Amino acid sequence: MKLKSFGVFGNPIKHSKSPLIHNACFLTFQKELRFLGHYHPILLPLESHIKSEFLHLGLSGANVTLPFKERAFQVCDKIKGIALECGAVNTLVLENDELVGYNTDALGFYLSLKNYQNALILGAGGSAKALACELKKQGLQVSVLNRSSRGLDFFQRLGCDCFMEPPKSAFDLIINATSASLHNELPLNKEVLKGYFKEGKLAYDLAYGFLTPFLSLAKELKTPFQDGKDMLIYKAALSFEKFSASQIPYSKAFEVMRSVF
Repeated sequence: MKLKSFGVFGNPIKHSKSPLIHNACFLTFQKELRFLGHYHPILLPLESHIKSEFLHLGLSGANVTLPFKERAFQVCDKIKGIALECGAVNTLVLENDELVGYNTDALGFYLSLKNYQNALILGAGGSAKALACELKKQGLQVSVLNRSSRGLDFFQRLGCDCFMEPPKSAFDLIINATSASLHNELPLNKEVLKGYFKEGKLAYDLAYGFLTPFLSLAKELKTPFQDGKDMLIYKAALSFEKFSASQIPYSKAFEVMRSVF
């Protein structure tokens, strides 16, 4: 088996459980792949350029996590798949010496859902963009709460409703797509957030594997609550499908990944 190197670009990166689940998949499928992949965390300085680093490191593929998703989009040579409607890339693959961007966040989040008719997304990053693109495609009504007018343009061409002031409205899915959990705080004032949770079907946090303040409040109020661990596994599985050049379907990497984690 000839080797191929992969990684995940992140800042911070240490929390990621991607190396674990991609590597279990590389070890399991080397025989079918006919090459051994090895996967490594990469803390990337803000001032770095993703394609340079990808090229400089000689990777065959990578994941991208915060705060680099929208930037990864700008520096691919090609963009393929639903990533074209996200303005964001979480997945890179070298194909005929082009750097190719995919986005598996959208689909990963969607498969992770255990009948929601409308959605409040908090935040404006690459994750929020993919999720709004996804839940629109599926015919939920989507509102987005942001701090700024950054990335409104994009949510508006999607036909989301955009807000800086928390809307006075019930939502089935309240989604935390801000980086607030990373900093260990709520993304919204507690009372405002209490209002939504009382009237909501699900509080969902993209952060995985600890009881975030957003999740903890939901839990206190008896609102159903889910973190991102399921989304992690689906999006990784779909990422591994692409790293395998679509030889291994995502349902098979999914099985290996869920199990290990």
